[PDB]
Amino acid sequence: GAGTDRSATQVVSDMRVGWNIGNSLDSFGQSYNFPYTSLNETYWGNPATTKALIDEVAKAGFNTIRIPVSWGQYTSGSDYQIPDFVMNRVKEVVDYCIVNDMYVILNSHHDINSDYCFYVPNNANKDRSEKYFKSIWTQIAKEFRNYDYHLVFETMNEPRLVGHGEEWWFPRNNPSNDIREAVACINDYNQVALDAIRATGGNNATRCVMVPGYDASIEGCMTDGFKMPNDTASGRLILSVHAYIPYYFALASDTYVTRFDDNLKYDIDSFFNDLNSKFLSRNIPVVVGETSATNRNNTAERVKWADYYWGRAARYSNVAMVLWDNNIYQNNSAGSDGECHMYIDRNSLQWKDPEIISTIMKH
Repeated sequence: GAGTDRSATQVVSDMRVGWNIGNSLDSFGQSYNFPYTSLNETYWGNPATTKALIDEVAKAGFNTIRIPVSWGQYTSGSDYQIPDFVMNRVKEVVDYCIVNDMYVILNSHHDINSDYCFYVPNNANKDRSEKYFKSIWTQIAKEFRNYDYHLVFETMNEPRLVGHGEEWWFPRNNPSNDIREAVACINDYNQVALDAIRATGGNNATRCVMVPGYDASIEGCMTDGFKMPNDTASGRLILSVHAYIPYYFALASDTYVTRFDDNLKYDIDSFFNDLNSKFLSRNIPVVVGETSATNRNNTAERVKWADYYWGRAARYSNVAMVLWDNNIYQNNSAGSDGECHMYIDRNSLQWKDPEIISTIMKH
């Protein structure tokens, strides 16, 4: 019963390194089947999360778990009501982590995708989008109102225009009018979500909250139009950013590289220099909620990647990072697939490349 009397800096400072439960509760089905009346946790091929799994992740040295959840697909009625079988399960998984003295980041994940969007960052959809966020966050925050500062809320995942030319990228300094509209909409959606959480009172009056910009990318947050929402609490906001960098080494599936060349350290360096000048040096901590380098059968290179990434992050007390893990390991023989992010095999509970894990824990 420790309450939430800790600043965002004090929380992020005590986070060492995190691990995502990827392709689990974020798994979604098709909108014509809505609302789902049973869990899609195993829909994308992964075993339901066990205490045993979270225990091994803890034992490896992770003290933070990010739990991506796609809520929308289960909701019913005009107030987007979340069914108890969903809330109960989410609480089950949160508690696996909480009882191991771990930090937990709970979010809304694939509530947008190619199939159906529960929110859209444009003016035509502003009304239903804000209604969605207010509704789910009222419910989620009430469920977990009595959790201490270990539980952080992340308002949304990678808000964007789905199926748009600029869904996954735009130049921070030259936003199109569609992107400008999205950026402003996202500012307002973060505000609504934060207001919703705050309004339930109790520990939620002062819980730390993570908020992303467009795509949760460095562009989204660095672009001049991005705004941190207005809080009634002091120093309780954390910037959410996702950074699979360097892109061609870590994520690309077409034109990729397998070597972590010294030239690529510039990508990580500038990434942090940007975060530093705009956020970290202004006492706004940043959580890199997702990062990973896909398995291209290049373990030694991925060690170099991890060593540098975490070594570079280590100098910023108010930075913490979280590995993305989708429980998929095998790449083709070219190593071209950018979606092989297994670190621990969820079926055997064995680590795939312990050299990478050990290298992260050195920092």
